[PDB]
Amino acid sequence: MVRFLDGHTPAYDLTYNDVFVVPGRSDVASRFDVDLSTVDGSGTTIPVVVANMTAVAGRRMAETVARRGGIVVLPQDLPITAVSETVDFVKSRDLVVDTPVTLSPEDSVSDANALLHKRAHGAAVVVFEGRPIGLVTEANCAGVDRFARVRDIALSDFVTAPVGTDPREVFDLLEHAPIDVAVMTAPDGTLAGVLTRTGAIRAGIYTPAVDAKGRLRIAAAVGINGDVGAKAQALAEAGADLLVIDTAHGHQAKMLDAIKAVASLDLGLPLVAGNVVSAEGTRDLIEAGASIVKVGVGPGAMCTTRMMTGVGRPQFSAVVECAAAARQLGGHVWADGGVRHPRDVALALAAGASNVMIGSWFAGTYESPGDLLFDRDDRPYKESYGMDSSFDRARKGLFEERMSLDPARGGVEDLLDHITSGVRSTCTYVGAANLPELHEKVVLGVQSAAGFAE
Amino acid sequence: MVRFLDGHTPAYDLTYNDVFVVPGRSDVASRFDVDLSTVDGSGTTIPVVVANMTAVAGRRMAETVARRGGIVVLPQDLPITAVSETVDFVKSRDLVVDTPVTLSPEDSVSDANALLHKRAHGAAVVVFEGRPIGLVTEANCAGVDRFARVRDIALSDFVTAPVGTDPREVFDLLEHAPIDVAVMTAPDGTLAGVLTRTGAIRAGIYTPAVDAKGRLRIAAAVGINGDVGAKAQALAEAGADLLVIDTAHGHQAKMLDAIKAVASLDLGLPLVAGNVVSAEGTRDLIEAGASIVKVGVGPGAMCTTRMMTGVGRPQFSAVVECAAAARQLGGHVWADGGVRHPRDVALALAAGASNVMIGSWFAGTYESPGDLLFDRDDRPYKESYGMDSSFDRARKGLFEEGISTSRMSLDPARGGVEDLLDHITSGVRSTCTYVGAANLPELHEKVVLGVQSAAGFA
Amino acid sequence: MVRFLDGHTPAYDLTYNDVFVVPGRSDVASRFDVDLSTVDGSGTTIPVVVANMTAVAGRRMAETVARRGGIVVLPQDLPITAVSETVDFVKSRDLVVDTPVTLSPEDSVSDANALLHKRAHGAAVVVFEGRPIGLVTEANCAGVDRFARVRDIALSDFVTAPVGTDPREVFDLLEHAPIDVAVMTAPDGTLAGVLTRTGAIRAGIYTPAVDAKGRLRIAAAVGINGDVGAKAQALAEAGADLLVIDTAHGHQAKMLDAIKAVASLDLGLPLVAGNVVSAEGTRDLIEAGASIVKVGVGPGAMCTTRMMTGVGRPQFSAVVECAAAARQLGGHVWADGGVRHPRDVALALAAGASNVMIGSWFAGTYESPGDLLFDRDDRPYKESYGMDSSFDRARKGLFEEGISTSRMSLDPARGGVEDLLDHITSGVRSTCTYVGAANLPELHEKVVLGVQSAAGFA
Amino acid sequence: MVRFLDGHTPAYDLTYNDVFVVPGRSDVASRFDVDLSTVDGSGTTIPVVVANMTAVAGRRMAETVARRGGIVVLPQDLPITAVSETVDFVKSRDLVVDTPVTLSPEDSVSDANALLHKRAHGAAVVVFEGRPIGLVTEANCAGVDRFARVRDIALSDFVTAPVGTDPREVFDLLEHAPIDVAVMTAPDGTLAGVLTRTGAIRAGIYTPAVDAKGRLRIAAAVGINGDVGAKAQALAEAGADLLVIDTAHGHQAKMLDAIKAVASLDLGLPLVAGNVVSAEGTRDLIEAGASIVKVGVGPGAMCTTRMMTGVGRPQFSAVVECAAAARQLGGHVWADGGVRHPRDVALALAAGASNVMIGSWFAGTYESPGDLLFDRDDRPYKESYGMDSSFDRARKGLFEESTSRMSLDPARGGVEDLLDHITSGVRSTCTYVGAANLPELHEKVVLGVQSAAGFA
Repeated sequence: MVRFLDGHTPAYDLTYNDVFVVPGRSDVASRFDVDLSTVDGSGTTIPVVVANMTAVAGRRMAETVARRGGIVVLPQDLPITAVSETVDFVKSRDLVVDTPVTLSPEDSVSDANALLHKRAHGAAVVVFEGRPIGLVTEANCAGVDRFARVRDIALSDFVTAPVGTDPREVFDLLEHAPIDVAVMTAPDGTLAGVLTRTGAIRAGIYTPAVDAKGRLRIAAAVGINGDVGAKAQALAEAGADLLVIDTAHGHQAKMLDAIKAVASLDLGLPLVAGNVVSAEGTRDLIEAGASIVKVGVGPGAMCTTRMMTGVGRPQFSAVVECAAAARQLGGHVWADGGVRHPRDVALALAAGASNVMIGSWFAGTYESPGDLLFDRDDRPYKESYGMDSSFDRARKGLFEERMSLDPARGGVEDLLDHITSGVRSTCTYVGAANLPELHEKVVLGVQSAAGFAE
Repeated sequence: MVRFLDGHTPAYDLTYNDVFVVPGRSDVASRFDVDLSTVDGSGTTIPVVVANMTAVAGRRMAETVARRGGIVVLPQDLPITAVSETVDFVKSRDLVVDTPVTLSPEDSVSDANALLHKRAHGAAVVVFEGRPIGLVTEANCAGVDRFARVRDIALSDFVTAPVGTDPREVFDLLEHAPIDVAVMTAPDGTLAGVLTRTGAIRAGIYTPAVDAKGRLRIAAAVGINGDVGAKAQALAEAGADLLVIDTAHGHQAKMLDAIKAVASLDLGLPLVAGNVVSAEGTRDLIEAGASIVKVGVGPGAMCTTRMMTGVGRPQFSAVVECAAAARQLGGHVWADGGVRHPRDVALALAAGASNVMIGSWFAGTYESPGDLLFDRDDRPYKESYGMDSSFDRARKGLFEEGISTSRMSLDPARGGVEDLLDHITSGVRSTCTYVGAANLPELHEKVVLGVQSAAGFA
Repeated sequence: MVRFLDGHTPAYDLTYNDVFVVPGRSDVASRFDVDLSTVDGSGTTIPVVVANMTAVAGRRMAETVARRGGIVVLPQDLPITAVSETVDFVKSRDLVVDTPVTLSPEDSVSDANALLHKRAHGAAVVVFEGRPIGLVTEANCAGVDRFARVRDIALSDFVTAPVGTDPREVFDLLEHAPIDVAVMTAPDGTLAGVLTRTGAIRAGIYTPAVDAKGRLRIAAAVGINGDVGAKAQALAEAGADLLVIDTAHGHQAKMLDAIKAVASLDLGLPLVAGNVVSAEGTRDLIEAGASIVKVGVGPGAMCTTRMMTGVGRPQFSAVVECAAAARQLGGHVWADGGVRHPRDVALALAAGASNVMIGSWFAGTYESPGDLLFDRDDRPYKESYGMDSSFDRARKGLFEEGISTSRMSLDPARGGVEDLLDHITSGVRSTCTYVGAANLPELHEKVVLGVQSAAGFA
Repeated sequence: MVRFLDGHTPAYDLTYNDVFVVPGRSDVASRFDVDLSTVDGSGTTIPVVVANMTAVAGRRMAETVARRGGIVVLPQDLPITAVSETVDFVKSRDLVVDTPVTLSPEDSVSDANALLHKRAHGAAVVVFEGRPIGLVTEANCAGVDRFARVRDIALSDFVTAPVGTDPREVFDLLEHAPIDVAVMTAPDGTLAGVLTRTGAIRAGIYTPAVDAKGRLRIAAAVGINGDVGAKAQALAEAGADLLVIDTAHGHQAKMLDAIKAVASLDLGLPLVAGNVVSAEGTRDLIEAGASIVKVGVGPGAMCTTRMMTGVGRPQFSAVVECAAAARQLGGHVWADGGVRHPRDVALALAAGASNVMIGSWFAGTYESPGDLLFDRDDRPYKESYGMDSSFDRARKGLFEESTSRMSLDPARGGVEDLLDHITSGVRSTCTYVGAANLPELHEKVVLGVQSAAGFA
């Protein structure tokens, strides 16, 4: 249970704006003494899960996050081929070493210039017969004509070390380097991947998320429509480390049948069920065989679900209630309320959630599926696309209803530094050495609306 | 009664911003499985009533809304002759087939271009001796001089089907057509009306609201001044399906007298009374013979009524209370608190209101009485006019707000009222699937609500 | 006592934004059936008192308001000679007939054009040997040189009737007239004053506030510094109908002594005391001999007093508590919290105040002391000026807020204070019809209130 | 305990926006009759302590505030040499007479024009071999070339009176003077300092804060990192009148050890401890040997600490709780929530705090360490700078959040002007509750709670 200050007993449900964490006595020295590992069987070393939105979760996303301890859920109704290709792709990559943008000398500049923003490295590797011949920057593509081959503008001067080199060392070697990128080579000199000054420090801090075999973890999603038993079967055998059943209203007959369908197959994987804000719904979903319940519906007062239907629940209260009902049944809770700030993640955890799912916040990064554009003011933003009877399509569609990028820190690895830094500080304030202790030792209070006045 | 979460028991009354609906267990598959019919004796198949405001309710409003299942109340103190003409007109139209704008070749272009925005069809039908000779678009009237006859610019190429044709086919016939309008023809080849691709699907979903004789329903309103019995008599005998007695302050002797006056005549029509926010006022009006009580007074905290007198009530609590009082007396409540969002409609129904009266929200549509203008930014808006004894009027006008006529912005993408009704009914339908209700009574029985603070709006 | 809805019992004090009035059953036909008269011994026929601020209360203010039923308090520490001149000026004017701006033909245009906006009539009367020779409008001062004599531009065509003429006829005679002013003539043909079409209806509605002799009422203020008893005596013998002892903090030893000082003289006048928000202060002030207690301190959350000291009380709760303490001791309460809306006056009366003091709101009118200027956008505004050892003067000025004189915006449509009074009494009149009261005592007795949350303001 | 109106018992904790002070019966004539002295052993005659921020607290600051009765805490990890030089500098100055900007005839104009805004006097004193030869105004630096010697533009016409002259007289002499500055001369004619028309009135009002030796008081801060005993000893021996141990999270093991370390040395100075919002934390710090407890954490709802971690407490409710625990143990509480308004100081005192620490509010003043710049609109603002292991700088800095600037009020730009604004309000608060002093303010105060609707 979560403690509230004596006397604080609202006649209303609480949002993240309604509450505050009171610091207690703390024996925790520094943030680095905090274990952010999750016990929910997701195998994540940080309480961060990326949403099954098409705009957020691509190949590059799943890779980058898992390396740093998180996990990414792949969108439902995605072609099974594309899925299996992505799983094998990610599960095959290096734990400490990233995957740079590769360029053949035959490619154009417009290809080179557009591919540079697809990773946070700030440089592209030109590859010949599987060996690095040099690097490409935005500075190099500046004045060059769009259709010129990249062989002309390539800068062949860069730093190199063998794969498996001690990261502490790799940072010192990159110190005076004009480019922040270090190209990592296999024993035979072929390209392993790259590493940066900060990207090196990450390995020292973030523990990667791996499966039984030591491959980076990844997850995928499925709707309640069509054959649920079939899709879950296909997705599981494609190497998925976790499954997610997702729908708008998670407490409904079709969902309960769907969980039963997947539970019967006994795939031996953690199973996550759709969205509910109530304890009743949390029990009904776990009883149908879900291991983990994801919670949010209409969490914001002015959000589109709420303004349309009047339906929803304040997120703090919703997570607090559902997480408690889950612990009784020996299960866990995911917070699916949209999170734009680190305190959203910290509070979600303090309320008893084991993990927090992050949405379109992450669409504003290099690693998201969309292409990077620029507005009239030349500010960066990423843009993507959300794409059987002709008459029915119009009939169903009758009732049926980009994000800015931070120029300073544009990589998702930076957003995670921001998130984990805050959550680590939260733990030091309450005196917890980890997420289970956070839920135990946390003390909260209620504040009024008056504090938000100006 | 409506349930609230355990422990939520506020020291204040609640507005629509204070509450939220909590999803329960639901066996309802999709929105299409929900029955939006109302039991209050209004006969609407969707919980929407259009207000008796002069700006919103016209012939074109009454026709269009009733076809999709709502109903429109005509303004009070409207000329009795003018009423009957509107009544006979609406009752005479087609259930599945709309009414396009008609044009004789003798008419000017400036007339045709001003008539085009009076309906959502995007096309006008040119009629000769009661037969279609072609269509007119805004594209045709673009460069032609204002005073040219429309015979010159007419495009005689269009789509046609006999009246009574199965709508599913009609959608297919319009599939690749450059114009979204299909002209429907009578047995003798005369013009029945039109249908559009989207307009076809509506008939598939929305059930029209009809009377005993199978004619579209329409309603009218009456003031408490003068002879209420006579006005009510006349309107009733003019073909009105429902009556509305309307005044600012619904709880007062003159209103109770007005209702009895209408009730004694026993016109056998549903009777609705003026406006009240309390259980006492709701009982008093039903005892006077009102069938249905309309509720809102000064609903908004910053609205003109509240800022003027300090008087009003938060609408959710008002609806809850008044609706519970009506059920005991075996009667119903219409929510007249202004609705700008679907969730306003959803919550009113969840609070126990049988039907929801929709206000100036519908003034921003093609089908409303006003002419469509354009501002300095070339954004569309509709504008109408709110137009007495011997200079005594000046004495009375001194305390009167003296508010001149106003205009409302129009949504360019979806500018027809039928689009707004898609928006409204969609949300209400999702509300029901969220609570697990298959219909409006079930929404009221099974709904669970909770209270949130103001901090969530920060 | 004030009734609240069952269950509304907040853990906090209330502002006017916290509450709403619930309409009850009402037998009151129209607004005109409401008696706005006050029982506190002020003698006002409307619940409005104009503040003793230098920007607001001048000769023209005192005249215009008293005519329409209010009373104006003259600033404290005003020279006693100047006071007596103003009192005699006001008590000497006509009850039904206003006082026009007067012009001698010798006067310049710059004087004439600047004098025109000092009254709401929109025209000035040109006087020769005490007889009207014509009128001057703003249209007349347009092209004429600033220094030309006004004899050149005068329009000698206007409407005239004898003083004492029935107002109803005067409106009919002015019906088609190009100028809204009718010149009233004495028996000897000399100028008595003027009247307008609207100014005529006011007399039909507003009951003037008069003393025993039938003279318009007026009041004055006095500070707590120096000799209080002496200052009060002077003011009383100068013809002041009411006295006001005024200070920032009304609850302190020095304020109690001042009241004892004025009460001991037994001048037989209603006595008003400075400002407190508490029951305790309201007793102490009445016990010290105050007839009426004025209440507000730091009403606004963000106002300068609140932001400087952290001190104050939410006005609704302050008036309710203080009015309760006043009644028990057989006295009345003035609401001194700043009012920008009709509802502020209404909610104040409902809370139990006998009269409501209106502040700088009225400074934005023609009839206020300031000169009328215009900004870069040519929008009208009024501006006024707030004008012992220098070492101590510098010493006292050190902690002083040191706020220079301020100006207020003017509503172009209705700019005369009489128009603000129409706005206010209209709202207060409607509040009464909603609650079912025929008058202010009944308002306080029969009113029902409720509490609302902050969420409604989102 | 503090009284709240009957019926006010919120289900939530309160910020300053939540509460109001109710006026009681008052025997207090005028504001001047109110005694703002503090009993906490700080030795301040006004309840104002300047925060230990690098942007706020300089030499000039420590001097100006102590003279008017407050005290300034010097930043931690400041070089011990610089500290003693600053301490010896401040403790050496004059009680009634300020320290003007001094100029040698050899200094350039670009130096003089930049040196003029470092003090609020509006004039610089040109000094020759320790004697005044004249003054420099902004009007003098207008047309002169930046590199021309200042000997050329000097105005030798000014007002002079002996040091020790009665301030009222000094005010009259300055009455018709074109310059508001009066140069005060020592017995030998050398420059003692200056005094202005308003600065004179201040001496009549504000009582200076001094130590046993009659020297202006000053304080310093220390972190919990490294050797705490060592730093504290040196700072004490450097002439520091009061010590403050400061950290983000005040309730933790490392802090308790740090306080015990400084308490064991028995330096006989008032001791202040880092930041906590709870009664438990207030006791644990006092029990560890802290004399005074500083309280605030994440006081604002939208402030970075709260938006980052979700941690904090509404300040009013926090101070009330902590001060209650401190009074029981015979100790005191400082209000460390950042204050932008006089009402913040008054209410903090109403809550039982003996002193109120003022933050970056005072960085926007002439006397703060930064240089005074001007923006595109030519509006004044002050700007300063917040400047071991090579691998750790990258590792530790990963989780770490640059120097900031504050706008300056053109009307009132000196901190003494801010002190007039602040003490004016706090004084009225006391006259409103009827208290003649801060102990009486806490005793006699009545409060109430308001809703958010009032801010609409």
